Amino acid sequence: STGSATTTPIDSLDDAYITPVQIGTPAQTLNLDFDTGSSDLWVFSSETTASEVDGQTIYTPSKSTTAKLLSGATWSISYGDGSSSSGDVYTDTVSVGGLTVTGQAVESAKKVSSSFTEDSTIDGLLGLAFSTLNTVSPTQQKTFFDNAKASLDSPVFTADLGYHAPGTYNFGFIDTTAYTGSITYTAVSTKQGFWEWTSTGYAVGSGTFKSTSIDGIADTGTTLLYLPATVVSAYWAQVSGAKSSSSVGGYVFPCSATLPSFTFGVGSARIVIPGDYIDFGPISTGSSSCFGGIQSSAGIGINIFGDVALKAAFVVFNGATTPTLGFASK
Repeated sequence: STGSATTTPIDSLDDAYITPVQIGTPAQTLNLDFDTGSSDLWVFSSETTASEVDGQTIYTPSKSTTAKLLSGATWSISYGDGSSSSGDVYTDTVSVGGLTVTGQAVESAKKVSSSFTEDSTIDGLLGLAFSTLNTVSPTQQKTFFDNAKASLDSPVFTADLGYHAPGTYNFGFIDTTAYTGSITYTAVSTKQGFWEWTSTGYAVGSGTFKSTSIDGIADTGTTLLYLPATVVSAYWAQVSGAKSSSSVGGYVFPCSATLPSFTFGVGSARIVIPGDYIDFGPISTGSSSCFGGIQSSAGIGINIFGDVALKAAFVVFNGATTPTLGFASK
């Protein structure tokens, strides 16, 4: 089998992407944030504290003839931005782009933190990291991809995120019309539960490539590109007036600037992030200070190849017995 679904930016900055997902019988369609950095499929629901729902579409398990309470199971998750959610668990039928999994764990939120409530466009998350990170207790549950894998034509999914435009998540096949050149594959460590890999270096604008190993994760659920302080300083030093602001929480730059590109290495191959992809707009409405799309990882503990990086590429998440990642230009 295969599936193919369009993913759409939630706003004019590409802060995140939503993909429609059918849950239950009859289908209830929710728009979920596909997140290769986590491993829980959780939804706003009829169980979510009413004051914490503000415009999201909810899953109502009592209206699904295929929903079953997973007795005793609870979940609770916290994300790198400090947001969080928790609740109980149902199994139900879940379909993405025509690919159907029966018995998928659908984690129903009883509580969500303020940032989720405040984002009316995201009805939940669909995790695509390794199932060892799933938070369901006392019986850990599998991701949608892990459950679908055996049925897929090939044990892969691909992320083709757009810049200020829709893109595509495909399951079970590699669309050879969706990228240019060849796909360069690179080794993955699953030891931390992430799609963790090592970039071979970077360049800033038209500058020379610096060969240096950068371990990090391919994370569709993180907006920005978080890299070591040395690399980020080298980038922003090429932008007149750019500075790190403790009050804002990162590097800012004059909105009048034209930003240089940023290149990252994948083996001997190179992915170029255009300068425009690094502009996240005014720090507050009407400001002439703009927020940068490349930020230091120094306070995180891991480097994160988030959407800023991934949307410059066609990305293969290869879930073969030994997983690997593939990157192509597009």
